[PDB]
Amino acid sequence: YSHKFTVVVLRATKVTKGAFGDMLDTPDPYVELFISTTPDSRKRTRHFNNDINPVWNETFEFILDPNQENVLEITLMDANYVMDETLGTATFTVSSMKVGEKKEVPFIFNQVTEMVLEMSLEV
Ligand SMILES: [Ca+2]
Ligand SMILES: [Ca+2]
Repeated sequence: YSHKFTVVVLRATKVTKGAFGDMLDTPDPYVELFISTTPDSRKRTRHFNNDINPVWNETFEFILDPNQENVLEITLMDANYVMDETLGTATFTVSSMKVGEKKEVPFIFNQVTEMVLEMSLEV
């Protein structure tokens, strides 16, 4: 744990679903931040139900060694009441990047889903 890696889940609007999640009400947004290199990078953001235009913009720091396979395994899911439902996940190997600034990654799922993740690398 010697490399400074900061991530910031910005937004995740136009999150599509259908009638499935609409059973109770409009889709239920909820993020799931997962990584592969740290001891146990299994964090997430518990948002709410009925919402296709949420905004977390939460910056979580992660000082870990980039010697392993730093695979930023994020996952935009749907927070249910029994079992979560993944809608669109993302993966980005940060162990090998051009550290020096932030990173506005445009991650659109399907076609209308839009989720921007701002992560800045440093050491
Ligand atoms: Ca709902
Ligand atoms: Ca749900």
